[PDB]
Formats: sequence, structure tokens, C-alpha cells
Amino acid sequence: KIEEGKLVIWINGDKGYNGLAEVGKKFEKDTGIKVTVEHPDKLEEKFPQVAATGDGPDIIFWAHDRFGGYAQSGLLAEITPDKAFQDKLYPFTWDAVRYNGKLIAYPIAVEALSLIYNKDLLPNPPKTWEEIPALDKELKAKGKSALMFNLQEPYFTWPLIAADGGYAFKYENGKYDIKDVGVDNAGAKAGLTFLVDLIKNKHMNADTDYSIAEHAFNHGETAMTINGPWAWSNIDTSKVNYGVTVLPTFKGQPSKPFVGVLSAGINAASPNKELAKEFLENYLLTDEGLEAVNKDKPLGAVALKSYEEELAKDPRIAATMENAQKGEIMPNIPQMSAFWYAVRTAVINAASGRQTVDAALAAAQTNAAA
Amino acid sequence: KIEEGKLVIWINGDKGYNGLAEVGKKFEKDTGIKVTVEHPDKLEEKFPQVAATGDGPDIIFWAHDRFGGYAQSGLLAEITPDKAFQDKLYPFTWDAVRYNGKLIAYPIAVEALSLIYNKDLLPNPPKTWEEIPALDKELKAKGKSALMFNLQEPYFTWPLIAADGGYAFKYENGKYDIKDVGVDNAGAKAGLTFLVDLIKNKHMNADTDYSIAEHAFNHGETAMTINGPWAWSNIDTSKVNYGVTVLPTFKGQPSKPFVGVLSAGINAASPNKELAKEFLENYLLTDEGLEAVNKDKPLGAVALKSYEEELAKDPRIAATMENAQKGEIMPNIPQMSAFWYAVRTAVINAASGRQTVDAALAAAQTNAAA
Ligand SMILES: OC[C@H]1O[C@H](O[C@H]2[C@H](O)[C@@H](O)[C@@H](O)O[C@@H]2CO)[C@H](O)[C@@H](O)[C@@H]1O
Ligand SMILES: OC[C@H]1O[C@H](O[C@H]2[C@H](O)[C@@H](O)[C@@H](O)O[C@@H]2CO)[C@H](O)[C@@H](O)[C@@H]1O
Ligand code: NI
Ligand code: NI
Repeated sequence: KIEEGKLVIWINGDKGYNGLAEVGKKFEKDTGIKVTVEHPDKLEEKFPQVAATGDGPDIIFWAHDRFGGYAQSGLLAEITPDKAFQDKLYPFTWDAVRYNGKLIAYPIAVEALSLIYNKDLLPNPPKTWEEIPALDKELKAKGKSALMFNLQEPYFTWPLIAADGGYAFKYENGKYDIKDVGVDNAGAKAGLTFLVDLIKNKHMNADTDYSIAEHAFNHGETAMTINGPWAWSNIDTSKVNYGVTVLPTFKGQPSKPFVGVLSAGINAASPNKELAKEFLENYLLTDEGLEAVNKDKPLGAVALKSYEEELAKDPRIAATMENAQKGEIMPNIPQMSAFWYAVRTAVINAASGRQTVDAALAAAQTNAAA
Repeated sequence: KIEEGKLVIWINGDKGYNGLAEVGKKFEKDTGIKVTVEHPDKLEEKFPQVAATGDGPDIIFWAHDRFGGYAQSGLLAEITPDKAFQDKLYPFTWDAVRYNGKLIAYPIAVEALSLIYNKDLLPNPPKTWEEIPALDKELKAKGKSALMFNLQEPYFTWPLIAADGGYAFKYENGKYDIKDVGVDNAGAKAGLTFLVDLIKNKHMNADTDYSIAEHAFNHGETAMTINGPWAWSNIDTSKVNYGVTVLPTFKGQPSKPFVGVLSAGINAASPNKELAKEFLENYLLTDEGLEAVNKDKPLGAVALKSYEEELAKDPRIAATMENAQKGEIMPNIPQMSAFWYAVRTAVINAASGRQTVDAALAAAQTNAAA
């Protein structure tokens, strides 16, 4: 069972967990309460299982999309920031963590995928997806490749799927229609078909995952990658001369990455709710707190106004916001877990040649819908 | 086309490529020849495509199993070590690189998978695969897991498949019978069935790859992993107090890891063959040469007798040889690429629920064969 008198925190391991731990040490120094930061694998799936039994972390960090489901299942404590605190963050970030009229998590940062490119290999990155095959031919002749990114998680291919018409659930007047899924319209099909053609024509490998893409980019094996702000720190360390820019267009339309608000929720089963509120409100969501995390691994555009105002001048953040503006904020509805699983299956099956793009997305639509 | 007057080397990125570059620095100093060490993704699949055209690296490093195919395809230079030099390496290593009566690569080191475990989480690691599921249940109660290893590459699952009867090709009197495959007998089925039941019962996850397992073990998230000597370096850098030991038995029989001899072959289209020979014979295959590579990432038991005599005292090396002794040296026949592809497909489909184990191995039996 969750222990009283300490805080256990779960956060994805590609985020600045060491920096978050620094905020934890500061918390312990002031309160005597020990803070343990952990990054279990597949934490976003482990949470619902263990929290159901009254176990797991006091605080869970994830993009807001998963939180509606946690809330519907009664896994989250309703949070109680007063009016002064709420005023400290951008109103739209609060909207992302609202579910059935209740705030169920604290917004931290706004994430969106960007095109990352090696300036020495590619001083002028492609403006369109359509340009990528020829770049790859040219680079292959130098023992390099044009583009590598994670093909195991649908999050990374979604921008291309959505670019020319793909969407998750139809949204009208502040309500998602869970029976109206947009993963199998002409736009979605066109997008995935292009991705699969890249693979068939040997410009990408269906096996490529996050670690393989990161290694390749950071070692100058590939000219481009697609990734979030968290990834910039490792590139800095690699001494690759990189730029961050708008994603390529597809059929003349911008790529539309799903926008995630990194959020922190409080386990409904936690006997440490007040401590968790104190930690999140008085320590983490301050200029000093977000600074420590961000210095470890960049957060992106933070929810805290005072600190975003000082990050805003960073061109990498301007590119992130530009890509966010072109994309869409993720739904937070409970149906999202089913949506993602359906799209992951379709992309893997189509990329590997197990099913046609059309069969893959037709099953995803059915699987995702109610 | 391959440039005259330099050496380009390809080696897997998880091995000691920076150490190897150091050997290259000394080679340049004595011979005037610059050495470039590269670690392309999927280098062992890319090599035959580019080599057939006269392109690629001067020297390729990979386990010996891939080299029969390269040699049969006309892509490797026959090597010419005199008897004095041949006497410096273990006779069985030369056997691994002999194909159609010709030596086709220089043996470097002998690799075998071992069980690696965290002595603090699990001071008493299992003697059997069979006690793993309950150990996992027990570790889950403490917020950890029992075992994580790469489920994307069949190499890592093979020891379990073979433990109780699985095999690649029937071997008799120095000849492999390529029409007699053993991936679909009672033993192979039992092995794969145990693995799939692990995943089914949430003791492992089918998506787990090399980077995920390494991250998990090196951060104290899981009590055990399965990996080779090259992995020990990063574990040393980690906080983890670890041990390396014999793999668990299955149905009472030892796990049977395929044993690879890391070997260096010379591209048949290299205009630098004499230089490649001098590099490999007079620089790399010396105590000082292998020490430089080994200090970067452990090689395993090396092929050079003089140096292996110094490494043999290492209990990690003792465990490596014990597991190797219980396993089988891989065939080097051209048919091995089709074997591995067939097995990869079977494990991924079985582990993910796409096919039953029986249907997966039934298919693999026929695909692997001729
Ligand atoms: O791939 C599906 C996955 O997408 C999103 O997860 C992101 C997460 O938002 C990012 O912060 C980062 O960690 O990468 C993840 C993708 O690997 C959704 O948030 C998630 O629910 C969904 O499963
Ligand atoms: O997984 C199939 C794969 O197994 C072997 O590859 C090993 C290699 O021998 C090791 O040195 C290390 O790099 O890990 C590899 C597995 O990821 C075979 O040598 C290879 O041909 C085969 O594809
Ligand atoms: Ni982790
Ligand atoms: Ni590499």
C-alpha cells in the first residue's frame, strides 16, 4: 500500500526526472518529507492497474490525454488550486486537465513534435514530405540517410496521418462524438500510404524505434528526426549542429501533431494528498522549480506564465509552438486508450506489410469507435 | 566506391568501437592510413547490398553466422594468415570462419548470452525459468519486475527455444542438412510457449526492446536481464551491484544460447586488402589491441590465446564460457539469414498474439527451410 509520510512520483524517463528529483530534495529539505522519483516502463498503463488496487505512486506525470480515463475510473483526486494559483497558468492548459467539470491534474508544459535536422548535412531542410525520397537517395550515396524517427509509437506518425484529413473523434460544441472516428478517411489513408511507401522504397525501416532514431540522429547517421523538446538535451551533448523547425507539409497541408499538456495527477488512493498539492503548487510550479526540470531536459512551452515569458525567445520553442498551432490538442476522453491502441496496431501492421493500409485503418476505425 | 588509402570499418554500436578507433589511431601513426570506425544501423543487412556494387566498408565486424552468406555471394576476400599467426588463436575460432574450406574472416572473440542480475533486488536468482513468474509476482508487490530482455531479436529468445530440443539445422559429419529444421519440434514449441505465457500473464511485455531492457536493468527497475559481455560496461557505470551467471534451466535442461564468434571480414571490393590484413593481424589481434577494444566494451572470451589467458580469471567471463559450453556454435551457412528472419517473425507474431505458437513455428519450420 502507498506509504504515508512520503511522496512517490512517476514520470516518463525521457523527461527531466533528475531535475524533478532536485525539486524533490528541495522539498525534503524544507518539510522533512522524502521524495522518490521513478520512471517505470509503460507507467501510463501500469498506473490504472495498480491504482485500482489502492497502490502505486502519489503523483503521476503524463500527457493529459490519459487522465480522463483515470478520472472516469475514479483513480484521481480532484485538485483544489485556489483562484490566485489558477491565474498563474494559461487558461487553455487548465482546459486540457478538466474532465466532467472537475480539474483532475496540474498542467506543467505544452508538448508538440517538431522536425529536427542536422545543419551540416542539410543546411536547408525539406518543406514537404514529398521531397524526402530524393534527399534520401542523395544521402544514401554518402553512406547516410535523410530521416529516422520512432515507428513503434503512433504519436510520431500521427502528424502525417492527420495532415490531410485524419482525426481522432469528431468534435462539436465542446463534445467529442465517440462513434465518429477519423482514422479511416481519405486523408488518413493518404498519409499512412505515404509512410508505408517510404518503407517499401527503403527510405525508412519499419523496425525503427525511439532509441534507434535518437542514436542515429545524434551520431550523424541520419540528417533528420522527429521528436519533442525533451530530446534537445541529448543532441546538445552530441555536438551535432541542429535546428528545430516546422514539420514538412503533405499534399500541401501542414503536418498536424497532437499537442500534449504534460500534467501531474494525484492518486485517489494516496494518503499524501496535501503533501502532493504542496509539492506541485509551491515547489514545482514556480520559476525555480520548472527551471530545474527544464535544465535537465527541456519541457517545451511551460504552463506557468512567468517562466514561459522567459522561454519564449528560444527559436526551438517558437518552432514547437508553430507545430502545435498547426496541430490539435489531444482529447482527454476515456476512449483515447482504445484509440491509441487501435492506431498503433494499424501502423505496425501496415508498416510491416502484414495488412494493407486500407485494411489496417478500417480495423482501427472499428476498434477505436464505440 | 571504396576509397583507396584508408580503412573504413563497420561494427555494431554496442561494441567497443571507440576502443577500436584507438587501435586505428596507432595504425595511422605507423602506416599513414586513416581508419574510420562507423556503426551503421542494420549494418549486417546493408553490407551485402552495397558490397555487391563495390561499395561499403573495407572491413566488417559481425558474429560469424552472417559470413557464409557474404562469402558465397562473392563479397569477402579470402584471408591469408600464415601458420605462426593461426597458432595464436584457438583452433575452434578458425573453424567458425572457415567456409567451403577457405578462411573468410579473422576471429576476434567468443560471445554468449548470460543471465545478469541485480544482487540487491535479487540476491538469489532463479535456477529455473519456471520460478520466474512467481518471482515477478513477488517483485511486483514491491513495485519492481523480475525480468526484462530484448524481445525484438530472436537471438535473445533462442536459448529458451533450444533448451529442451529446438535447433536450427541438423548437423552431421561436418554438413548441415538445410531441409531438416528444428524450430517446430516438441522442445521448440515448449520453449516459445513458456515465453508467450510470460507475456500473456504480464510478467513481460512484447514491445520490450534492447534499449528498454538495458535502461530498465541499469536503473534498478527489473531484477534481471539477458545480455552479452558488451553490456557490462554500461552496468559498471550504473549504480547497479550486479552478477553474471548461468542462464536458468527449462524443463530441467540448460538454456542453450547460440554462440557467436565476433569476426572481421575484408570486403572483396576493397583496394586496401593488404592494409586491412596488417590492421587486423598486426594491430588488432595483439594483447594491446584487444585490451583497447575490451576497455571500451568487454569483448567476451577473446580468440587470441595470450590475452584470453588474462581474461579467464574474470568470473563474468567464466559465466560467459559456461553458458557457451551449454549452447551451440552458430552455423555460418548462407541459409542462416532466412533462418533468423523466419524465427524473428515467429516470435514477434506469437508474443504479440497475432498467431498461436504452434502456427507460428509451423510456418517458421517451412520458411527457414529449402
Ligand atoms: O504513441 C501513443 C502515445 O502518444 C502520446 O504519448 C507520448 C507523450 O505524450 C509524450 O510526452 C512522449 O512521452 O511520447 C509519448 C509517445 O511515445 C500519448 O500521450 C499517449 O497516451 C499515447 O499512448
Ligand atoms: O537476433 C538475430 C541475430 O542474432 C545474432 O545477432 C546478435 C549478434 O551476434 C551479437 O553480436 C549482438 O550484436 O546481438 C545480435 C542480436 O541483436 C546473429 O549474429 C544475427 O545474424 C541475427 O540476425
Ligand atoms: Ni525508466
Ligand atoms: Ni550507430
